[PDB]
Amino acid sequence: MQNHDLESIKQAALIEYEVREQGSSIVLDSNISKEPLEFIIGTNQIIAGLEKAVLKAQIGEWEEVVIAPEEAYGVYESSYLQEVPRDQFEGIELEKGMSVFGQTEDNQTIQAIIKDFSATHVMVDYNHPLAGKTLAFRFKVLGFREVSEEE
Repeated sequence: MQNHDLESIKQAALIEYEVREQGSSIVLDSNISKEPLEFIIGTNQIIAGLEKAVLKAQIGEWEEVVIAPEEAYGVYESSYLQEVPRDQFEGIELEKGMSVFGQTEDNQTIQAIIKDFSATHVMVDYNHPLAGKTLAFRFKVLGFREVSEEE
């Protein structure tokens, strides 16, 4: 029960995006300086992290969505094994594929997943700074317009 037009007709939704690093002034790529990108309502050909963002962004409103490296292009993963002595675990039982914890000297405790375990040594998955990092995909919905196959 609404007195509005028949929204059944397809439209050209223009958007613009810029992929920058967090904190750093450098830029990786941009289309904003080049020219905008039109698509039809429903054709989310963009990255999956931005697909869940574009539905929440309104017309004329800037939005900034930080995405992980494994959630954009996946070139350099953050999953590496580390050999740890069972001396660190003498009072706490272990298994393949459990969430384990590790108290650092920095008065903190990281969380990780065990890949293999024996009575001699244990092999735990951790991250490393040689991997990728988080990036800021900024974008805006420029807006949708009706278009025709003539002009």
